[PDB]
Amino acid sequence: SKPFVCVNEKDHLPPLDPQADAWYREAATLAKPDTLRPWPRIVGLYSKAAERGHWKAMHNLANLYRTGWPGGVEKDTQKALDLYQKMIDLDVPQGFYDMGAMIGNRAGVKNPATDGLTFLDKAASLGNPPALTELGKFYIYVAKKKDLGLAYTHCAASQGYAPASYELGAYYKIVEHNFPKALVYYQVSVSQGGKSAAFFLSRVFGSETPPASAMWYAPDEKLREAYYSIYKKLEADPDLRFPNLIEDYPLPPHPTQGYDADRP
Repeated sequence: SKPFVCVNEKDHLPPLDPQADAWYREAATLAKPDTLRPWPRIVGLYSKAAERGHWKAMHNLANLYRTGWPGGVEKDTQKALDLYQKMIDLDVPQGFYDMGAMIGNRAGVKNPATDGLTFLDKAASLGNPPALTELGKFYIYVAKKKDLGLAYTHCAASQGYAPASYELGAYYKIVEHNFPKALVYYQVSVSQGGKSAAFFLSRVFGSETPPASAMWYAPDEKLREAYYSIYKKLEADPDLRFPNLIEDYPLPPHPTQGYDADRP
């Protein structure tokens, strides 16, 4: 029960195979457009990459099998589990996070690869941004361990993981009622590929949004569209980023709270 040191998930990853990553990136691209996609081919590429050890291909493919959302991909819980175990075999931090969502978090302590840790803790122990963000959500709100959660959520966003920066904005908006500091973190989330934050900032600066939901920020026509367009761009391609967003559009002041509710 000792808080984990913040480590980069990019420190405990296996080497990325070039041949396999090409299969993976073609499959990922084919999984996007307004066909309904060549699913037998998508599965072929993903699996081919997975057999060579590609860990994102294992993650993407298992997400197809774990659910059954693709029209041409069968739900196969066991195929997902076996892909999750291959990830763990390579000590891939995302592999622990994915397995705990399959067979239960507490099922991790039994697994020899966790070293007596639950799946979330083991993945967070390797700096996995999803695992640290989920623990942050349990610690901040469910448990009364707000400080541990914010720390873990801060570890996740420092690695560029947008949903953690989204939880930051949510925290400041909701727990601390610090709207301008919340807006700073929602924006950082957008610049990291945050879909939900781009939509949220669209409504923040939308005229049709009830002022309460907009944190009483004044509507802004250009800001409203600049964010909704980013939301549309990430909706077609979730892998894009926006490294100039912060500089290109500095956030407006707040009529009551300013640039940080703390120091207005």
